[PDB]
Amino acid sequence: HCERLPYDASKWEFPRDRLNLGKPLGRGAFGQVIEADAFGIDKTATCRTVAVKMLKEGATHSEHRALMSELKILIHIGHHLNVVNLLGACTKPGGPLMVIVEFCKFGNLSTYLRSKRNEFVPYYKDFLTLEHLICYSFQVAKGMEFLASRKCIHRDLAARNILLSEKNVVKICDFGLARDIYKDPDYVRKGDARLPLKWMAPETIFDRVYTIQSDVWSFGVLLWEIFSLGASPYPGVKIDEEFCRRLKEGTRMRAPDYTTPEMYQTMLDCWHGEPSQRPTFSELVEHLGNLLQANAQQD
Ligand SMILES: COC(=O)Nc1nc2cc(Oc3ccc(NC(=O)Nc4cc(C(F)(F)F)ccc4F)cc3)ccc2[nH]1
Repeated sequence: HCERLPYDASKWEFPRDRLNLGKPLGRGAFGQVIEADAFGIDKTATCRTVAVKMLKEGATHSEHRALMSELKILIHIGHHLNVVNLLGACTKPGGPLMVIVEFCKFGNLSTYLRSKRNEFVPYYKDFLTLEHLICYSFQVAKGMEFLASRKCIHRDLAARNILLSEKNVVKICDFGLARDIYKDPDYVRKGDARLPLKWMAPETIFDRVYTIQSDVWSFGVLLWEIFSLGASPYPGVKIDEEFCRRLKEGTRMRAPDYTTPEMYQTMLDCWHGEPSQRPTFSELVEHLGNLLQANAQQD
């Protein structure tokens, strides 16, 4: 829902005097995220690194409302291992509105996988393997199955919106910063931005239609990103009216360099032209769970 939903301060409110703000993690035109140290945020006697979303200086009513809405949305969604974890909030008088979520130390999965291209083998202590890639895929499907059950649609499911925490746990998020149409051109490097059109289901381009089944299409692109180790989709292709036409017609990406046949089949399944014929997230959880277990079995 929205900023007007009730807010259970007993459950969520965290003292500002137990938050020590550190360095920025991300900044856009409408909000910023800062790394922070929070003491006792999960009831134990520990100092935990967290990420704090808050407003920038000079924020309007509209911006405040937007951040309050996000907070209520996150409370509504609830907790899942593979979704951005809301830990607390600072909303009462005497300081800025702050939304506190778990920090995922390895950052976004696209950049991470790119950094591991020379540290990948199919089947080496710090290497990635097929086991890793299929596990990340499975985890995202689990998170999306959960989001679907909360009646949420992601709308921009991509590897850049997946964060990697310790112990190879990935979490789905939606930064909502718009960093790459905000970033100073002096400091923009190749790789910083991505083109969201490349993740959109045909019906999302042509009918502006967002559904859970359009997220399944996007998940197929995310799979392609995983098994290309963080490459950009549709390499070399110009994303114009022509590309869109070809897409509605049946043209698809070729297999990425690190895929197994079964994973490329799944991509193709996710890219069905008919939304109702794409797998559901529940179906993807079962199938990828099977692929994961088969991957690690004995002879
Ligand atoms: C190098 O290491 C790193 O930099 N590590 C790291 N950097 C960061 C940055 C960070 O900022 C964020 C992320 C997301 C967010 N909110 C957000 O997800 N909201 C959201 C999610 C969803 C849905 F569907 F995805 F679940 C639906 C609607 C919705 F509003 C707020 C702040 C959080 C954690 C983190 N860890």
